[PDB]
Amino acid sequence: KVFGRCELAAAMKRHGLDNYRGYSLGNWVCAAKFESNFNTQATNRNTDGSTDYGILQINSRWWCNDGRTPGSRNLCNIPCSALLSSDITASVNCAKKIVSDGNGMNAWVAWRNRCKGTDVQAWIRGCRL
Repeated sequence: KVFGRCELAAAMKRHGLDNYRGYSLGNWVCAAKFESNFNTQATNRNTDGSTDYGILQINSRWWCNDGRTPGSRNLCNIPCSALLSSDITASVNCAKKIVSDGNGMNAWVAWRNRCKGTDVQAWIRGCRL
């Protein structure tokens, strides 16, 4: 599913991400934009042999099981295929673990390259929220 920007922003707010761990909703929308371009089906195979899944590009080395990643753990306790669905619940619940794991939103490399320290309040513009 490819979300619309405010459609995703509403979905995320409904799942408790606005100011979660002090991070504005705009931070979350900016990261999903630069991680997956709002597409729930996006995957990236890394050289690691790991793959990033879904709208927030969660990695299979630590967070979800895809059964092809050497030395993977499954900290979110889900199959990585569940992170490819049109409903964002599984992705958001896992992202809530990842953001509290100790590097805040620095865990998403596209957030730190394109969103960190910018006016992220621009990503929520025109969203009736």
